[PDB]
Amino acid sequence: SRFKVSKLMAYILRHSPWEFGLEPDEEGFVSIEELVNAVRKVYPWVTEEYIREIVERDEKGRYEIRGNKIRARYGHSYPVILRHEEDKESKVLYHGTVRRNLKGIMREGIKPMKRQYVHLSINYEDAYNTGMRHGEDVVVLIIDAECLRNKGYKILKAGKKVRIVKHVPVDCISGIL
Ligand SMILES: Nc1ncnc2c1ncn2[C@@H]1O[C@H](COP(=O)(O)O)[C@@H](O)[C@H]1O
Ligand SMILES: Nc1ncnc2c1ncn2[C@@H]1O[C@H](COP(=O)(O)O)[C@@H](O)[C@H]1O
Ligand SMILES: [Cl-]
Ligand SMILES: [Cl-]
Ligand SMILES: [Cl-]
Ligand SMILES: [Cl-]
Ligand SMILES: [Cl-]
Ligand SMILES: [Cl-]
Ligand SMILES: [Cl-]
Ligand SMILES: [K+]
Ligand SMILES: [K+]
Ligand SMILES: [K+]
Ligand SMILES: [K+]
Ligand code: NA
Repeated sequence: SRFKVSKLMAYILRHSPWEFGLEPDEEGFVSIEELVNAVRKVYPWVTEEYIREIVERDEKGRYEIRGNKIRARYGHSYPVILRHEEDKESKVLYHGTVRRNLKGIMREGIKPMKRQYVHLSINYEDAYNTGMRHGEDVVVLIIDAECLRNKGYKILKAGKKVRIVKHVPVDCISGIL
């Protein structure tokens, strides 16, 4: 299924390319032909056309293809440089997290923790669902993106809904949901 193959694509492109003999470039790109070869080690019926269809149909915009190169746009667990188009349109964004982080966030802002980018979403439901990944005490922070930009932070379009930024200062958090 698309769900099973996309799950393997995401694992290879974000977390363990070397396991499949792929070496991502500094921006996380690998040869799409080599990704087909890697994926067919699990799912031999997969084709390059299929992988391209998965990219086109992915509801989050998880994947990006440029020429012969394919990458995950966000979510890597290894170091990657992500030079995505700037989001200049959003005025409000959302950050889903858990209540236990509020004390630290309220003093320090939203900080990069292991990855070098803070993850935001244009969609409140998406942020809520993403916060649920860290537990049941979910809170969603409303972020004044215009304020973020005015402070000189560039917000990049990493998916259809995901947005990335270096840091969210406390005074850009307008509310807690
Ligand atoms: N079910 C999940 N629970 C927790 N973290 C996840 C889950 N799925 C993916 N992740 C992590 O969150 C990132 C984004 O997932 P997604 O936005 O669904 O592509 C992944 O690259 C992983 O780092
Ligand atoms: N200052 C902070 N104190 C505590 N937790 C934070 C802080 N800044 C960010 N976080 C959390 O760190 C986590 C990073 O998740 P991810 O960006 O998916 O790796 C999210 O749950 C954030 O809400
Ligand atoms: Cl690996
Ligand atoms: Cl693309
Ligand atoms: Cl990321
Ligand atoms: Cl990049
Ligand atoms: Cl680039
Ligand atoms: Cl979020
Ligand atoms: Cl997550
Ligand atoms: K995609
Ligand atoms: K990648
Ligand atoms: K506090
Ligand atoms: K984050
Ligand atoms: Na997370």
